Amino acid sequence: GNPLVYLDVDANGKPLGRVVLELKADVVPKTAENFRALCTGEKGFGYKGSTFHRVIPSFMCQAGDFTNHNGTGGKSIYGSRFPDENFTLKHVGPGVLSMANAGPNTNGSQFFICTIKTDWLDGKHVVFGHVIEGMDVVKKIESFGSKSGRTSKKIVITDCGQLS
Ligand SMILES: Nc1ccc(CNC(=O)NCC(=O)N2CCCN2c2ccccc2Br)cc1
Ligand code: NA
Ligand code: NA
Ligand code: NA
Repeated sequence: GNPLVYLDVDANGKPLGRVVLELKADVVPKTAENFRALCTGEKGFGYKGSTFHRVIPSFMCQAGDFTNHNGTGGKSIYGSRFPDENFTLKHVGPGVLSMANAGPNTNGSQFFICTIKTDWLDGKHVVFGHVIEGMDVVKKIESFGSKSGRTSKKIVITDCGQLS
């Protein structure tokens, strides 16, 4: 059915724990598959070793730029960018997993995990899953953020993959 994937996250080389995510392949199969394959690394690239580069408390934690590590890059398993699949799922609260973008039809690999309800993003960012377990780990990441988005420690996805 829907993939179950994980991210193992550290701060300055010290493990924070594991975030487990359900990917809603039943609703957004192309977007879920991109994220799933970027977690396993099976296309030869993906999230392992990349950072949460923008973390804003009471908003979201953003990651996935594994090419430039600064929020300007990333790429999908299909190419540089792929279309917005649909906007069926909404930003209903903390734990929502959604695609970052540079406007319409610019999904690549960057994504974010919400720490509040961000419904003002509905219809603009493609939601494709949610946190199953590890929201406390997401809160630890959040604690190293700032209003500017700059982190006070280097937040790295040390490992990632698929559980089922
Ligand atoms: N393929 C690709 C994808 C993205 C980018 C860089 N674009 C970017 O970060 N846009 C901002 C964004 O997506 N987001 C999601 C949550 C944080 N955020 C936000 C949204 C509304 C208002 C304030 C903020 Br902050 C380059 C290449
Ligand atoms: Na369910
Ligand atoms: Na905000
Ligand atoms: Na269009």
